[PDB]
Amino acid sequence: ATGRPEWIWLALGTALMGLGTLYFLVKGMGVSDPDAKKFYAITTLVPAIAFTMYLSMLLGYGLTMVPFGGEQNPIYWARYADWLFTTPLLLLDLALLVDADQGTILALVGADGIMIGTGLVGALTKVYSYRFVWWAISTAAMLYILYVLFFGFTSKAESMRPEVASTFKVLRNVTVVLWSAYPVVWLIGSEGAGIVPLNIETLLFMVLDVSAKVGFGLILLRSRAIFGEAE
Ligand SMILES: CCCCCCCC/C=C/CCCCCCCC(=O)OC[C@H](O)CO
Ligand SMILES: CCCCCCCC/C=C\CCCCCCCC(=O)OC[C@H](O)CO
Ligand SMILES: CCCCCCCC/C=C\CCCCCCCC(=O)OC[C@H](O)CO
Ligand SMILES: CCCCCCCC/C=C\CCCCCCCC(=O)OC[C@H](O)CO
Ligand SMILES: *C\C=C(C)/C=C/C=C(C)/C=C/C1=C(C)CCCC1(C)C
Repeated sequence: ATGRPEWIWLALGTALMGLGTLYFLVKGMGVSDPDAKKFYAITTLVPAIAFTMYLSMLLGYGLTMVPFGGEQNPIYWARYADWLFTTPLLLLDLALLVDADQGTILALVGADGIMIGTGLVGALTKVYSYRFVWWAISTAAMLYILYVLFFGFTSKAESMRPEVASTFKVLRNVTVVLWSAYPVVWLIGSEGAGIVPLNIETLLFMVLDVSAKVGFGLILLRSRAIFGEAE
């Protein structure tokens, strides 16, 4: 599996997601607060899922060849199986933090599923020009998600416990910056215009994935906002 130059970044991402999973797992031992237990369960599952998908890419299972532009292009499809389950869980962490209504949550998860789903179709589309149609629809779904997090949650977090509002605003800022980089990497990477080579693209996604899953988890699980206000 070492014939692919990007293997070094897949192995490092695999290791980092594995160590993050174990850290959150041990850290969650003994926590009895029901509210904190919810956040630990959601947040520990995120790197655990990504660990299995990074391992599958390292071993070569999560890779396929897609013909477009007159060439057989290597497409790591396992990323979308990862994101299909981890991006909803990350949104749920934010929504539960601000106690969002059930209707708003369904809208976020539904739009998230469309965003990843259309991204997958664009990744496997064989007509080159059609790949960017799916990219545009996926990006429009992400912009809807970002809009809700700003003009829907922020207005309700400010009316909550101060520790909750401060942690949400930090995680919301982190989320907006990191998530917005994904469509850009896709567009200029091997899946899109092919300006950046695959080995560099893999490096970019690895830094983003670890930050958005482990880094995001470190900020949340160290806050007092996940525990109920008790004496
Ligand atoms: C916090 C501690 C960790 C901090 C570390 C964060 C590093 C992330 C930086 C990445 C971009 C890497 C850019 C490397 C560019 C090499 C490209 C190259 O030389 O070939 C390109 C090819 O010719 C086509 O133009
Ligand atoms: C080298 C290590 C590689 C990386 C590790 C391999 C990951 C795959 C294995 C196991 C799933 C274990 C459980 C995952 C679910 C975590 C949920 C949790 O622990 O939540 C605690 C909550 O407080 C309770 O009520
Ligand atoms: C709260 C919700 C929790 C959700 C927990 C779910 C986590 C499942 C994780 C991983 C395995 C992913 C395996 C995906 C199966 C792909 C197999 C396939 O279709 O391969 C086709 C063909 O054989 C080859 O290209
Ligand atoms: C809308 C309400 C919520 C506001 C939230 C603010 C965050 C906005 C950020 C990003 C969208 C992603 C933009 C990605 C489009 C990049 C395409 C591009 O410009 O590429 C040019 C050229 O092809 C290469 O040199
Ligand atoms: C696991 C970490 C996070 C933050 C994953 C986020 C992924 C996305 C925001 C992906 C977006 C895409 C779009 C909108 C357009 C191209 C296809 C993608 C699925 C990469």
